[PDB]
Order: sequence, then structure tokens, then C-alpha cells
Amino acid sequence: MEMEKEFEQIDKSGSWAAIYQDIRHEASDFPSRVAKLPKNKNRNRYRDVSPFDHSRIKLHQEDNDYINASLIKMEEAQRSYILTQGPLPNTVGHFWEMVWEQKSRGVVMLNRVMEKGSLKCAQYWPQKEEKEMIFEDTNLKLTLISEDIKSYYTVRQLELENLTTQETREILHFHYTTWPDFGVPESPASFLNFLFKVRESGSLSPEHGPVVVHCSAGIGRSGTFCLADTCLLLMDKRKDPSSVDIKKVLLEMRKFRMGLIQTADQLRFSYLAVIEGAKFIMGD
Repeated sequence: MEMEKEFEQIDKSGSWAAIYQDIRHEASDFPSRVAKLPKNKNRNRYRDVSPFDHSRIKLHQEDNDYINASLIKMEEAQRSYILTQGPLPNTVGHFWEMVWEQKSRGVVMLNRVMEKGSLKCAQYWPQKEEKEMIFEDTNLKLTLISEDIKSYYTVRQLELENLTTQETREILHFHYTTWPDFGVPESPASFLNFLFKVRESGSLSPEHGPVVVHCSAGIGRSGTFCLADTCLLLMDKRKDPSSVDIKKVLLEMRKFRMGLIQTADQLRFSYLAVIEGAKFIMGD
């Protein structure tokens, strides 16, 4: 069923909450035993959001290999993503260790450091060229190289140096700064524009490690980003683009991390974004 007609049908009947609860009921349940070990309590932002054991990213250290992060591997679309929580005061060094070890080119951030008057993640990158950051627990240095501030997003060039080997790499930081404190955006136009800027940079392409994408919990806005990207790519690749079923793609992604898409409003917004984005994919 053409999703655009499926959309109007759900909208006229006002059944978004019913559709969304069906997804919650059919979603995979896999163990997350490592996340729940007592030694990892201060490595998790939210008690009810954990990576599955089978898909979690492991840090390359013998001490404690745990970070709240998951590998989402989409086989037909030939795309992979790492979805993670916003870093905590005690995990900023782990976060940049993962970026280094997984050979990522880009980091995608979909929240502000403060929202609703509360801290949603640590200030984990430097704000001035001449004030670099050193992460002593993981032996990394991070420097701000340049910043481009636009109306709806900011893009930063960063240098990450492995102090053990003195290798350096350029990392691109894509920061969507205008998602509202409550609800979802009224139009998907600026979110889609942002997605295309990330694509254009090479950060989603197979010559690099998987992009790292996060919000506060790494499941809601973060799930909207990867769901929209994968659905648009499948519509490009298949003979019949109307065969792409966004609910089935979301359930496939939920095999790799729990809770992706947090509200019925986020589900509707994902539909809207794919419908409007396709009016470029096809050829317009």
C-alpha cells in the first residue's frame, strides 16, 4: 500500500495511537544483561533504555568494555548506524574512544545540551579553537578546527588525536539545533535538508565506519533519523518504491535497539518525512 494513502487513512480515522501500540506489542525482546551489571550503573542515563547484548558496541579495553550504544545493520539497504545516548560526565572519554575504534567519520547530534531547563547531555566537544579537550582516561585529544552556524543546524570540523600513537583524524559534527522542546516539528523540510547535508559529507557511506547518532536517550529523534534515511534509500533501490513498508522497516531496526520511535507523534512525523523526501528521490 502506497504509504501516502495509508497516511491519509490513519489521519482521517485518527488511529495513530493504535498503530503505534501495535508496533510496541510486536517488537523484539532480547537480553541486555551487561547493561544491568552493578558496575555499569553510572554508564546509563535512563534505567529503562539499554543496548541488547547481541548488538552492543564493545570498547577495546580489558577493564570494562561497556557503553550504552548499539549497531543497527540494515542488510537490504546496505547502511549501518551506531545509535547511542547523549554522553554523561563519566562517559565522554568512552564516547570518543568508540568514535576512534569504530572508524566513524561523522557524529549526528539531535538535541541541545539543555532542554526544558535540565541537562540532556554533557558538553562533550570544545567551543573555542584555542581551548582543546583532553580525555585522560582514554588518552585522546579533541580540537575545534572550524564552525559553520546556520539557521537550523551547525556543522563543526574537529580533530581527534590518539595520544598513544599520535595519529590524527578529521571528524565532522552535524548538530540539528531546532527540534522543539515539546512535540515534533510542524514541517519535515528542515530535518530533510539536514539529512541531505549529512549524506553529502560522506559520513553515511561504506568507505567509513558507521555514523554515530544520538539525542538524549538515543531512541526517539535518533530513531526518526535512521528510519527516514533507510526508507528513502530503499525507495531508490527497488523496482516498486510503493512496496516500502515503514512499519516493517521500523520493526527490523528494533531487532537491534529497543524503543526506536518514542511516541505516536514521532511515528506520524517519520511518515511525513519519507513522503515529502520521496518527491526528490524519485526524480523531482
